[PDB]
Amino acid sequence: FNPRSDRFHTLAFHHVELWCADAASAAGRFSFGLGAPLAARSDLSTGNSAHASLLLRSGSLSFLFTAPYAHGADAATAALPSFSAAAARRFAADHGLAVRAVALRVADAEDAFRASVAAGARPAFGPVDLGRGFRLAEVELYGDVVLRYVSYPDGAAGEPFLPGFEGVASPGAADYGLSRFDHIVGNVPELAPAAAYFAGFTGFHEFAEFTTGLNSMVLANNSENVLLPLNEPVHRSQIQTFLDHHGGPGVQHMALASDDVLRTLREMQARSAMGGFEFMAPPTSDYYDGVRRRAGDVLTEAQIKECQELGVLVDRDDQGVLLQIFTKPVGDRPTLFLEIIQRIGCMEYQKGGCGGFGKGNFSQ
Amino acid sequence: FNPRSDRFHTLAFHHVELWCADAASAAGRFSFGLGAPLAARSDLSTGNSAHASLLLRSGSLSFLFTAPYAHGADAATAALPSFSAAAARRFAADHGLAVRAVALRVADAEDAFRASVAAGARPAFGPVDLGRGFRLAEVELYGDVVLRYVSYPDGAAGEPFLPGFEGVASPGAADYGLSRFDHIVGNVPELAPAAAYFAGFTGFHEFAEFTTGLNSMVLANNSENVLLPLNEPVHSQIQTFLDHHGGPGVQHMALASDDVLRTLREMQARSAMGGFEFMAPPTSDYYDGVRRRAGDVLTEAQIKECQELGVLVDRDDQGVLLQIFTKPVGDRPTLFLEIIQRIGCMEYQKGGCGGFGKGNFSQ
Ligand SMILES: Cc1cccc(C)c1-n1c(=O)c2cc(C(=O)C3=C(O)CCCC3=O)ccc2n(C)c1=O
Ligand SMILES: Cc1cccc(C)c1-n1c(=O)c2cc(C(=O)C3=C(O)CCCC3=O)ccc2n(C)c1=O
Ligand SMILES: [Co+2]
Ligand SMILES: [Co+2]
Repeated sequence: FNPRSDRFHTLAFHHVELWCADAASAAGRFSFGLGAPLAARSDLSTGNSAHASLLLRSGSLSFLFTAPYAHGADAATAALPSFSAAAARRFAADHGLAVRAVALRVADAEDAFRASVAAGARPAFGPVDLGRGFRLAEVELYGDVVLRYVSYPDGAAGEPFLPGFEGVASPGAADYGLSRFDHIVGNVPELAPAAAYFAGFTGFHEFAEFTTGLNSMVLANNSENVLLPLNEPVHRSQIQTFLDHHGGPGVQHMALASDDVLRTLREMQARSAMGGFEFMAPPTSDYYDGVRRRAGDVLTEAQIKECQELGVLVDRDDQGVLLQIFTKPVGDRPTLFLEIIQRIGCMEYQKGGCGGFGKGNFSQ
Repeated sequence: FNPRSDRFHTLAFHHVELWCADAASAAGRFSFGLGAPLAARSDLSTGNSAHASLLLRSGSLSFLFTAPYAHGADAATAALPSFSAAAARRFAADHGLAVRAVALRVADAEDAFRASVAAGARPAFGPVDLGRGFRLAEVELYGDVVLRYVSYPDGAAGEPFLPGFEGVASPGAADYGLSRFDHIVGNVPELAPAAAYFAGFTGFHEFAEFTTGLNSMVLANNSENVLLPLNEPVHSQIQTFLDHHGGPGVQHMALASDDVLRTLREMQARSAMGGFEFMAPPTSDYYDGVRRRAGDVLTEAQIKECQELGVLVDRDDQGVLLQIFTKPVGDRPTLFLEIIQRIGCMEYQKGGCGGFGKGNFSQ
């Protein structure tokens, strides 16, 4: 059942912004670890004396890393009008490396902002004109994470990012096959008030529910190409550990999709030792006898063999299979981690959520 | 002239520690950018809930990256007893990614501390025993940068780093040939008072002085294997550092390799995908000058490779310096790196062989 109850036209994921201690360090390591070359910048070298922002890109995946300058800063040169230097300094201290903004492209950032706050959204940054048709607004998502709306005409899709961001070419830099954001998951202490608030102001509909040490709900836009789950603890748990160390609600993981995840993972795992991302240790060997039974009709024996070699997990639902693997936490604290995935099947384009989210795997 | 006036036995550089709000990002990028595999850690996984510390090593070169935990942090579990979460949070807000500690191995950290403050050093952390014979002490160097003394018996050497740190094996991880710290440079608004204070409490002796716009003074220990220069601006690149850093601090660290061109080939191969960028190569007429000045030391092939990589060549009395500088290593136009090789002065190699690049201010 899809009621298509979006209160505003929600087109797709646009970017994720991490407010960093040092944007050069975080973007540099993520570039190497993910195979996502630098694609745009706004900083002192482009006339922005308020914040340093670096935009990494792989396929349609856009990661924005932003840090505040401390001295000589003219707040009027910020390419992101919502930026506040003291808020970013506090944010990095409160959390370590952490997602500040989940950004969706909407038909009209002002219309989405107005509809959101009328339906209970706590305003974060009222809509502004970024220039030549670009609009931006923010509302509170959970904790100190904001849901950012950006809008611009389709004819502007050739531009690097947002006004004020200069493009950066990547001639001698190829990617590792990461193609798109699939889902972004938040942890909250109480799912029911947080889901009621968030689904309430967006009109996003329940896509999936898993109850089980967590209770989870997946919220989706009309087309279900925007997937934004929320988790709560039950009652020591993985969700509570996050909340304690993080200091509040926050983004727990971002799932990044590839059309060939085994090839992507071989490249990422070659980088782990020297400063890329380490991955969770592979399951016991009997896990993959299970994979042969549950998915041996759609995965070849060789593919399952590669899955075992690289440690990837396999789950399946009705007519779809999910390959997934998780990184260890990507900052200092046991909080944020990444999920790298491939979805197989549900070609009806591919229907969102094909293969589910890995519920079958929590018996590791 | 070397008066060998050290107030305490100063053995060698031991490590440099950067304070950060995010150690994992900085140590991650430095690891593949410089080719320094992770070699030790102290954090939640080792029983330390106060700070997360990552130790990168390449040869004798050791970089420590430390960030405070924010919630449920028990300061009493810190592996670094001088660590203070409140001071580290202030440090990151004030400076961004920046050097906090320049650490020297001394014969006895307690004696080095006592003799220093007796000679005017502003104390920063009184000497403490870390166990297994390790002692640690800190005095103020300039601004918020401390000079850290560490001492331990030579039968300890095989310990990963300091007590409380757990080794990281990094299975088949390879370095890019960086082998040791050559010198570490601080910027200050006024050279004469800063040097009077610093040379005063250490007994380090003046090794060289230069005028560019900057005035500089190199201080050295007795053996001259520890080189700690200071710059002031001329009333500028130095003032831009002070403005954006918020005060005095470490401007650059020079990292030596026994084969800098091979090292730089590996570092520059990492630039496009998140490694460090380097200052652009000088124009071809500069390298005609290198041929005139250094054709008795470098081959034509080396000079052509220097040009390809952008490395600068300078020379003093019977020594040659090969050096190249990175762009700033973080967001702010503050800290940067110098990658070098020294050629000649084999009498081991005499410290400071070939100078610091005073010639290279014309290119
Ligand atoms: C990575 C890790 C570290 C330490 C402890 C644990 C449980 C895990 N961990 C996961 O966090 C995990 C998450 C999902 C999944 O991504 C999904 C949530 O289950 C709720 C719905 C939406 C979201 O997409 C699936 C499988 C998982 N598995 C199997 C796993 O082991
Ligand atoms: C890298 C960069 C960026 C923007 C502006 C400039 C001047 C530079 N820059 C340097 O900072 C630089 C520093 C030294 C040198 O390392 C040395 C100082 O000259 C004083 C003595 C101790 C110290 O070790 C030598 C050559 C240099 N050159 C050639 C150079 O261009
Ligand atoms: Co997931
Ligand atoms: Co130098």
